[PDB]
Amino acid sequence: SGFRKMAFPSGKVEGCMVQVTCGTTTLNGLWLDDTVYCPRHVICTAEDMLNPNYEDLLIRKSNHSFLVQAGNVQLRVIGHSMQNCLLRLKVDTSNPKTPKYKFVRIQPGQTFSVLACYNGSPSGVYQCAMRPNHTIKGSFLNGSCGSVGFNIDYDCVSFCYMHHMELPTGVHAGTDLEGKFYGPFVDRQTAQAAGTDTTITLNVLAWLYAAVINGDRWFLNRFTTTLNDFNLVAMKYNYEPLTQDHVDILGPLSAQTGIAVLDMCAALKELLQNGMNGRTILGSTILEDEFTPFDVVRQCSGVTFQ
Amino acid sequence: SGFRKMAFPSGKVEGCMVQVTCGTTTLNGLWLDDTVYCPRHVICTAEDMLNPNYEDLLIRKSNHSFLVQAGNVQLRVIGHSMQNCLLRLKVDTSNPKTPKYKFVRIQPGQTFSVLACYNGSPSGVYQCAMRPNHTIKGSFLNGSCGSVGFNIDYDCVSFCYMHHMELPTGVHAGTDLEGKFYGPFVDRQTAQAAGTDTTITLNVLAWLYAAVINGDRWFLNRFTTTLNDFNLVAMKYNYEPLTQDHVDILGPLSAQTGIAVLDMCAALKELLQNGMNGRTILGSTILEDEFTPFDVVRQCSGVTFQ
Ligand SMILES: *[C@](O)(C(=O)NCc1ccccc1)[C@H](C[C@@H]1CCNC1=O)NC(=O)[C@H](CC1CC1)NC(=O)/C=C/c1ccccc1
Ligand SMILES: *[C@](O)(C(=O)NCc1ccccc1)[C@H](C[C@@H]1CCNC1=O)NC(=O)[C@H](CC1CC1)NC(=O)/C=C/c1ccccc1
Repeated sequence: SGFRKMAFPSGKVEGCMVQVTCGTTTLNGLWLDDTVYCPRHVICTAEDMLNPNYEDLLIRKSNHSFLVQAGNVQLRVIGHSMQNCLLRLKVDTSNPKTPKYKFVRIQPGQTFSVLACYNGSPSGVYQCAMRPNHTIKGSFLNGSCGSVGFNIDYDCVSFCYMHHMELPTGVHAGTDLEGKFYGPFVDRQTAQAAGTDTTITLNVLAWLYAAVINGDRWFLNRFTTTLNDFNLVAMKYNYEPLTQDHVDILGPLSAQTGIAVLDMCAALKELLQNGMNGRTILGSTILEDEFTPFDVVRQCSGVTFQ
Repeated sequence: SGFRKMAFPSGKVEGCMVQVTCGTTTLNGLWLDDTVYCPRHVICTAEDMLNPNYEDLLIRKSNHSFLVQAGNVQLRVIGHSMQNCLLRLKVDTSNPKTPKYKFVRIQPGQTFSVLACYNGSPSGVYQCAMRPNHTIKGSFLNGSCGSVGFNIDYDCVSFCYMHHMELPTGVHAGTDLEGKFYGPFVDRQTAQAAGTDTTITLNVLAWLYAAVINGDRWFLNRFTTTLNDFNLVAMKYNYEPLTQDHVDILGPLSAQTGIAVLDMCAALKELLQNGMNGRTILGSTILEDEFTPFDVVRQCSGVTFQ
């Protein structure tokens, strides 16, 4: 038993991190087969950043404008193109540690593990959720650009995030592995603000099911609710509206616990209206929204402590 | 910026996990050079566990009583001995992925990363602290025995924990890599209870320094306190007494922020006495005690957001 924000084991990703330098700018890149992926702003200098024209800035570089280092070893660049907000650098050597992989664009509310990296050297690993406002609450310092997010399913690594920027509120923004930003953000050193955020309702509910699987029932009640009545309370507490598709996703957890979804919604509504009255759930005093239903099934026992 | 419970990158440890089977019992083991380490209860059957005599149970096995699997590959055992609560199995092949390593016994209040493992296959990674009562708040299911805890410093892995049991309250207990238990616990399927726990004072203070490094000052105040006056309030809130050595450990953080330790103690005392008044610190509504001063220096910027 127990319940923790767990990340995926990071080994397969560690063996793909490199350093990419252009001029005075060093950041991290990702070496799969004979391509290295990195944020396109590696080509920029201080001056360029308020208002860069990347097409203009890039045509002025050659292959040898880029230095790629994998550990001790210099990799020779032999090709370069820009794909949305990344560069793809062709190199002379195929990464022998390339895992089986794919690139996915993850959806708001989904979770992934981040491998924080500095100078191509992995520093730490942690789990986070893509927020509804398309940011992540990471932990990232100067040098972290190019750090990747990922999920692992059955020895296949699904890359989903590359790091690019920190916003004024201290949260983080970046792209998928085709270089398309998550959210309305752009890679310029300008003023941009996160949109207003909301609590991820589906995940809160999934975590309450986890608390029940792990043997705690205190917050349950004898009521039920309709969706719609649930949703009027949700809006007032800045929770995402729940939908029938979300109700259906909770099926498996519902069956493992014998608690119908709308019954767990009445439980949630009562917690939003009355507080937790100094009690905890899975050790927390707050309602947690950074575990998906999938995260719950993966970590919790397949048998309820009834 | 940002602040997260971060674990060490897990790659070096992943390449050392194996499966160890004896009779009907399968659990995980740790393969360094030509030794495999595992919990000694792998030799036990259901029957044996209420009251095992391991010396008696072990003399009745041979080398071939043990099956070791590294991925697809069977490793041949050629030697066996018991060291406290572990077995050391000599094998015919030296692990080619053996990292640079050491074995340490960690102290109460220190932190490490756990690589949760099932059937020799790594499943997840998370950070936790050795509690003052010598337990950890892990997340561990059937099959997790043999999962290891570790720290990484400068490409050297310091193993410090191997997993053995879950207590009735849902927290976890095990040994260092010489097989000595943390705490008063024994490897028998009997009734044992965690001793009463306390909050780790030094870590709470270190995390308040992190909140200041990251630019938040709201909880500060104009007071100071003596140690002793601090400690009378500590005892009443089930906090560990603070000592002069702990005050000295906080030196570097104190200097980076310009906040004297006893001034941060007055801040803490005021938070214990008055609450947080619906406010948060580093995103939390609770006082966090699972970051050491070292964890703070490692993750936070070396320059304060003043
Ligand atoms: C990455 O570019 C990065 O790490 N680059 C390498 C590097 C940077 C600085 C010194 C040495 C090496 C930056 C990562 C940021 C920095 C702080 N934490 C992070 O996550 N990214 C940026 O600096 C980024 C570049 C922009 C093109 C996209 N800009 C910002 O993060 C801007 C922040 C900002 C601007 C204005 C007001 C408030 C915040
Ligand atoms: C490990 O032994 C383990 O994983 N073994 C492999 C295995 C076990 C069961 C099925 C299939 C494979 C156990 C890990 C525990 C199980 C639940 N979560 C864990 O952390 N450890 C034990 O079962 C352990 C063995 C004892 C010799 C030390 N016992 C306990 O954990 C006992 C718990 C208990 C007993 C009585 C009351 C309440 C709790």
